[PDB]
Amino acid sequence: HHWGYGKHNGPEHWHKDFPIAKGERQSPVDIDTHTAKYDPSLKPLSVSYDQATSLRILNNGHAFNVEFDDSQDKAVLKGGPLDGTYRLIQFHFHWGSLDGQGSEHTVDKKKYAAELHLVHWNTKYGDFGKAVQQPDGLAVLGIFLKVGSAKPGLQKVVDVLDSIKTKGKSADFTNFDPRGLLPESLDYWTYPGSLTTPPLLECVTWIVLKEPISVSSEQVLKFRKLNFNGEGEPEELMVDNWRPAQPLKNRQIKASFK
Ligand SMILES: Cc1cccc(C(=O)[SeH])c1
Ligand SMILES: Cc1cccc(C(=O)[SeH])c1
Ligand SMILES: [Zn+2]
Repeated sequence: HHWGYGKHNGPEHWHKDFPIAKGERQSPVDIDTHTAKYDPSLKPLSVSYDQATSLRILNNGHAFNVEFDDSQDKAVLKGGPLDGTYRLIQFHFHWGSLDGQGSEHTVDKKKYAAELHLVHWNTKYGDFGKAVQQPDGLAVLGIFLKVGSAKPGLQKVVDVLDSIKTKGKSADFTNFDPRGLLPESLDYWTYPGSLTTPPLLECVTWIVLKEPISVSSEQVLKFRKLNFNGEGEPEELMVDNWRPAQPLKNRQIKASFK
């Protein structure tokens, strides 16, 4: 009876196995754009993905991860609110059954169709497993998806999904360039939070970009053909793999822009 996104194992149940679900810095949150304060002391983000080495795509039963070689400083996130150098390990999405829901963060209560998470770990902690035990261990770059024009740089991801339909399936996924998933502007909001899935560890500096990327209805329809189940198990579409907004508590969301 493992955690998931169903009636019987979804976000309202997670606190029984993961009591930090009711913690002081849980994610996601609603971003109240009028309350977020411009912090003129933040720096421009530095997103340096030129040397990225993608390896593999995995359906883990909750989402799909595009995994990177993080055994060297290749693809790194620095600057903005961050102290030091954060190495890209994987990206994944959260998405809806319908275009009107799917994002985890909201903006003035607006839900986007999906949300991309580019996961990075602080290299001062040596490995990802050590980094998730630290309050500044991860930096996740969150990018909203709206449905309109296709995103050409997403199509290589879309077109491999039929090969990882079910939980535990993986496929080689080399030479994928995550720069093709970024919007034009790196204006962002930032706050201290958590993983949005179990184990819900409070180890994340969130950096949520203001500008969404546009994807086509056909692109997101292909996300929605994935399965939560394993091969040879009843088909359960992988949709609505998002956690709703959690209490902000004693936190401030800072803006990089006026
Ligand atoms: C996950 C999955 C299964 C079967 C077909 C598709 C298409 O892209 Se069409 C995707
Ligand atoms: C379980 C886990 C590990 C690393 C990152 C996440 C998210 O971005 Se949500 C979740
Ligand atoms: Zn995520």
